[PDB]
Amino acid sequence: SATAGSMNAVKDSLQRGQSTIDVALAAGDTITDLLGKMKEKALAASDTSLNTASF
Amino acid sequence: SATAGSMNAVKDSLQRGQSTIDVALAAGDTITDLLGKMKEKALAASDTSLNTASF
Repeated sequence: SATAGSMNAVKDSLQRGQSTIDVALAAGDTITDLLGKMKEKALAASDTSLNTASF
Repeated sequence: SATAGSMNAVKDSLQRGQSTIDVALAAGDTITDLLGKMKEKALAASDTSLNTASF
């Protein structure tokens, strides 16, 4: 019975891990969007028809 | 998806190239007209019946 009761702490810990990963995935959404925009900037800046102000 | 989104920069660059060539073709209209008039001047000046003032 004491062993079954200690599984509540195991469940709390696993739920804590799922919450931590959820926050990481939200930040990762932000970061992959930023990286896509950054690739769009670098791709545009490699064109040589740009003037200096656009670059 | 990030690859599809970066095609917008490719399209911007190709449109920029079409604009650059358009300006060159407008200047080329001017220049071919000038060269035709210049050939008309040289052709008239090669006639030896011209007096010095007309030449």
